Amino acid sequence: SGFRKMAFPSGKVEGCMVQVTCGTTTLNGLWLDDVVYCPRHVICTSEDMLNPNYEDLLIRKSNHNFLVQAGNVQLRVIGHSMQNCVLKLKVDTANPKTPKYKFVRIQPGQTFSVLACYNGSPSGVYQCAMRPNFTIKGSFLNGSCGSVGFNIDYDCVSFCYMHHMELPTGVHAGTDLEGNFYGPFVDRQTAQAAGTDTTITVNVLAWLYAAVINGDRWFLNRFTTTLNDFNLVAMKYNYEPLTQDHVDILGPLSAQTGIAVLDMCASLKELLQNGMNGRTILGSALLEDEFTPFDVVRQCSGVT
Amino acid sequence: SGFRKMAFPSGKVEGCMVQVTCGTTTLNGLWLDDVVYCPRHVICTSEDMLNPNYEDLLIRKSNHNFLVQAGNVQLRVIGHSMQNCVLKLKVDTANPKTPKYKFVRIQPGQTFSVLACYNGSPSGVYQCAMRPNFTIKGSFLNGSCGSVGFNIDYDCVSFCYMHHMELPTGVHAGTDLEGNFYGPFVDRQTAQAAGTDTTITVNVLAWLYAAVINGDRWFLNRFTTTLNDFNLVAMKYNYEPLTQDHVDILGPLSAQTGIAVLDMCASLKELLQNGMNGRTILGSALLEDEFTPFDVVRQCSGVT
Ligand SMILES: O=C(Cc1cccc(Cl)c1)Nn1nnc2ccccc21
Ligand SMILES: O=C(Cc1cccc(Cl)c1)Nn1nnc2ccccc21
Repeated sequence: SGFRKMAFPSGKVEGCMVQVTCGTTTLNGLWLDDVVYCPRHVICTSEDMLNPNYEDLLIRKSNHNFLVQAGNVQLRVIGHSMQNCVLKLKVDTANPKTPKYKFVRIQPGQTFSVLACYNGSPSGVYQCAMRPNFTIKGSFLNGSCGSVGFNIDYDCVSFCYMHHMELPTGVHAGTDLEGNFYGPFVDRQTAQAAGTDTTITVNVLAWLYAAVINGDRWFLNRFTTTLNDFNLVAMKYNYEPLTQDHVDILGPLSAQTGIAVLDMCASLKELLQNGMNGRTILGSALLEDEFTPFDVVRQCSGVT
Repeated sequence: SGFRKMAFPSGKVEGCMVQVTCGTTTLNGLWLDDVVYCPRHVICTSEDMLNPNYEDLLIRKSNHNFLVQAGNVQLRVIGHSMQNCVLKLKVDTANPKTPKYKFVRIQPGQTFSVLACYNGSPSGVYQCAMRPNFTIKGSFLNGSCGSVGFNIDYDCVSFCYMHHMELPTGVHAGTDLEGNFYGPFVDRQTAQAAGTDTTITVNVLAWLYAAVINGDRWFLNRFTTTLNDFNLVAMKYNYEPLTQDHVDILGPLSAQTGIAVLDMCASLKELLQNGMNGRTILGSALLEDEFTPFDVVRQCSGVT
């Protein structure tokens, strides 16, 4: 028993972290096979960041301007290209520590581990969710750009995020590994609106199921509800509408606890309308939404 | 900016995890140099667990009964000994992935990362604290015994915990790497009292400093207090007494924020006496105590 914000073991990803430098700028890169991936803003100076023409800036750069260092070894850059907001630096040596990997564009509401890095060196690992408004609430300092988010399935690392920027609002934004930003963000120093975020309803239900599995059952009531009645409450409290697809994803948790999804919804409705009354659920005094139903099943079944 | 429960990069420890089997029982072991460390209850059957005489049970076991497997390779056991509550299995092969390491007995209130494992395979990593009552609030399932807790300093892994058991109360208990239990716990299937836990005051103050560094300042008031007046409030709310040593450990955070420690205490006193009024601090609706002042400095400075 017990329920924590658990991240994936980071070893497979730590062996991929490199340092990329272009002139004055130093950030993290991801070395997979003979390609080093990093945010394209590595080629900018602070003056360029206000409104960069990346095609023009990249043209004034040659292979020898990109310093790629893997620990102590300097990698030789034999090619460079821009794919959307990432730079792809072809190097002459394949990473001997390249694990089985995939590049995936995660859906909003899904979770992933972040390996925060500085100067190509890992500092820490934490679990977070892609918010419905395509931002992430991570922990990043200057130098962290190029740190990646990933999931692990058996021995396959699915890279899903690369960190690009922190907006003046404190939100964190970045791209998939093909350089496409999640959300409406652009890699330029301009004020950017993130847009209204919502609570991931299916994730809060999954966490309520984790609470039931872990002995916290105070919030369980003698009531039930319908999807339409529940969604009226969800709309009022800026929660995502619960669909039959979400009910189906919750199936394993419903089967494990013997508590119908709509009965769990009724508990959530009373929790939204009355609050927690100063009580806690899994050590928290607020409804947690950064655990997917898969995260709960994995944590409560022991998937290695 | 941003503040998360960050764990250490786990790679160095993942390369040490092995599977130890003795008859029916399979748990995790830690392979460092030519020694595999694991909980001694690996030699027990369910009947033995009620009241085991470990010396007697270990006598009916020979080197060939301990099956140590590192991934796919079977390790050859050339020696066995019991050191307190751990079994030390001498093997004929030194772990080629042994990092620079130390065995340390952590103090209550300190934090460490846990790499949860099943069958010698890592599943996840999370940060937790050694509670003042020497229990940990982790996330463990059956098979997790032998999973370790550690801290990393530059390239040196300081192993501080090995998981042994979950008590009927849901608490998690274990030993340092010399087999000495943290707390009053014994490795036998008997009901055991954990004893009253307290909130780690110096950790809550460190987290209040993290909140100030990260823009959450609503809780800052026009008041100050003394150590004696604050400790009267701490005693009432089952908080550890704050000492001048704790004030000194908070020095870097006081210098970084320009907020005197006793001024931060006054905010904490009003927070304890009035609650949060439904508001949040760093995404939490309760006072967090599982971040040390060192954790805050590290997370807010980028120590890799
Ligand atoms: O924000 C930037 C640089 C930047 C500026 C303007 C546009 C772009 Cl694409 C990138 N770096 N980052 N990323 N996370 C950070 C956390 C703290 C301090 C700096 C941080
Ligand atoms: O508690 C035991 C076995 C045991 C029983 C009696 C005494 C001793 Cl020393 C050890 N294993 N563990 N450890 N964490 C667990 C979480 C869930 C299920 C089982 C778990």
